[PDB]
Amino acid sequence: MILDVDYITEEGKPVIRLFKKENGKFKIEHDRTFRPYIYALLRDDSKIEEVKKITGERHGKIVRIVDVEKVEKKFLGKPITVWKLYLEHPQDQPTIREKVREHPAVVDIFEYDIPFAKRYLIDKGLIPMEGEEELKILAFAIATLYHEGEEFGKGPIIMISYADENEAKVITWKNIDLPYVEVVSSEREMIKRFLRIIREKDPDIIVTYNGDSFDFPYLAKRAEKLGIKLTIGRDGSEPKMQRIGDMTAVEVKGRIHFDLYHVITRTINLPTYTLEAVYEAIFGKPKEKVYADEIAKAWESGENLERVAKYSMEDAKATYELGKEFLPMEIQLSRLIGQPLWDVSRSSTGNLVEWFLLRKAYERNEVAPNKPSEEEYQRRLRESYTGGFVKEPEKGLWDDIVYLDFIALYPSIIITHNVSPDTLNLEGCKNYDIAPQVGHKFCKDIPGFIPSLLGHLLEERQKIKTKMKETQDPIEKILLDYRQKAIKLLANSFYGYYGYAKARWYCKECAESVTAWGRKYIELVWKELEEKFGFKVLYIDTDGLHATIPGGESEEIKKKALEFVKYINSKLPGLLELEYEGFYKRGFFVTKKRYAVIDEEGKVITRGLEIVRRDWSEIAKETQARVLETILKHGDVEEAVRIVKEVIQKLANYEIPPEKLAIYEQITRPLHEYKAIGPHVAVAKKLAAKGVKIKPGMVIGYIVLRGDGPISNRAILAEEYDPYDAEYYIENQVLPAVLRILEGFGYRKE
DNA sequence: GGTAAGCA
DNA sequence: TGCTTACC
Repeated sequence: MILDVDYITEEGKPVIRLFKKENGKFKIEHDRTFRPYIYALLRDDSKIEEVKKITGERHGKIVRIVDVEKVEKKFLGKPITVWKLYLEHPQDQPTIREKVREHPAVVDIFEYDIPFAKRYLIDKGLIPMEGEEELKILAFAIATLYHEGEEFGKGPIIMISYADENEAKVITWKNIDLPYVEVVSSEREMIKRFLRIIREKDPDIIVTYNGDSFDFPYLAKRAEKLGIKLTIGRDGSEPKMQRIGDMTAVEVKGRIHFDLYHVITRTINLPTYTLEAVYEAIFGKPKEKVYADEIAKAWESGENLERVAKYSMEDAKATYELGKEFLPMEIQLSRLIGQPLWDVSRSSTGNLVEWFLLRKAYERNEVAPNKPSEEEYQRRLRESYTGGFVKEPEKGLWDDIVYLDFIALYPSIIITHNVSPDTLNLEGCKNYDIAPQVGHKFCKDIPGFIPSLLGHLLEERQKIKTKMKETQDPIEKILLDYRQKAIKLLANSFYGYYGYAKARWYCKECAESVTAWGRKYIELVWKELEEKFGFKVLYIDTDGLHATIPGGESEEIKKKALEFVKYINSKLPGLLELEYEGFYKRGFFVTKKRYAVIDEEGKVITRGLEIVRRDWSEIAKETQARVLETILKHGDVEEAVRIVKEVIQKLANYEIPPEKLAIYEQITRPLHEYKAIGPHVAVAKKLAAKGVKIKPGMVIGYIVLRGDGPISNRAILAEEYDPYDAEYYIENQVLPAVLRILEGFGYRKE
């Protein structure tokens, strides 16, 4: 199977290399046959003989168009005649493009800034991570002797742990007596053993957690000072930093660096994204953290290292397990998109759709629209449309509730109303559907580019689901499940893609119309659910409704609910389908986007309320959860008021622990660009004053300390407490939190 | 990707 | 307001 691709300049000409892995043997495969090119649309096709002779320059030398062919393609469905300008080297494309645009007989030019190795994959129709191959995986993590004032790198690497399917060890240079620890002469020899372990194991994939930003760049700094070449690549080569977005990733030749941190952040939505937090949130069992302050003492003392070694071992072990679970999802995306895992694993869903289209656009002989210009991109940002409909809830406590939602609303709208730029407002098209409220016409004679592709996706997904039901072997059952999950992720990325400012196939009018149809079909079911079935729709948000027959018998509300979806689906066009999602014994609707329901088994789904927020104290979440609990389960509002008043005294007596006092707030900008200082900013601003590495995306916790003055300067880091203002955590957190529910019951501050 | 509730 | 985070 193909693991990666690249090119190298062999005496001025470009050579594609395919890093394969076939039946156990890893083998590089070269190719010199492939030619870089671009497209040029001419006003006068006779003026080709002039354009053929255009010439640029690069690093002193003179550059020209090696060849030219007249090809007929399509553009947004319509047939187009375009000339294919072949060059010699892919880095000639920037200079030639410029000079060809200037020409008056050239209208525009397309597919010019597509990386050369990616052309190869698309054009040759090759797909990474195909076929049956047992890839060797190896996770690893390091440990640094950090002091609070020290720069990045000055501290020695203390440990390097690595994990595997068979074993999981640690490598250090102090004397730790454990079966998994490996004692070594020095830092120098630690790094050396690591490199040997990598050569011995020979991993097809190297897994890490935060490798791109921390693990690898730290190694590099140390290996520089110790004069050691990090021979990690199969080419014998070192890890190379390669920019992909504004982000700077890390690359290893012949192997696949797989940083989990990127994939994780976009898959789930946890409070904090430390390795410890993520591990528990996936599997269940715990994993503690030993801080850099605690380890530095353990290094000087040299007696506490029994546990620090245990910590490092678990990081590698963790990373491997996490890695092992998140990989098949990511390798299936790579297989579906048709790009190397390394990129996919660091690629936004927007981009994933982009590349998916580019490939399919080739397969259909369609010329890809160009990226937006700087002005267009900016003019696209200052442009919007209305989104989903959200009903003001019928507030209060309600019995016997039902949830009904659409199966893949937006995909079904797209597919069945043929929504795409290549069908928008076509001239003299026979049949079309009009967009509600916004009035965009969509031709339905020939199925549009994107709609057509969603069809194939959902059809295949639909084929897998029926295959899973009917399959016997429980191995393929799991692999099927991953394919089907990947197609889902891609399938639901199209609506967002349409309004993505950097999108080649950006189509605001498409996005607007999908939304438009959404509201129509939801408001239909709404009016139809009450006026013809007697239900009372309590709340709505885009995709689904809550309903009930106020006072009615449980089993009747269910019986009629099933009947309503059986009737309404007959009224809905194409793929637009509604379903019976589930039943909830009670439900409490506070505001829009904020409510709680409780199933027949006793579990409570809380959405939007402080319970699931980061920027609220866990004492406020815990208290509020018990207030909800004691209202949803049964009317014990008497002890409910005692539950919260019991917490006021414990919070007053300083009897409540730390962590339950921590408030988390992400830093979304550079500290310089902040125009208004908050509490989480003032903490991270004074940390950076002591040389600490505060970057965007970093979620810090601030506990408020008892004093008097500004709320921001009184907040100290939550990671290290002071062995807090009781007025804040009561009157500005727990009380407001609990009030949100009890407000409807009429309670004041009591 | 738009809709929406909150804190000083 | 500036700001943050959740919802679909």
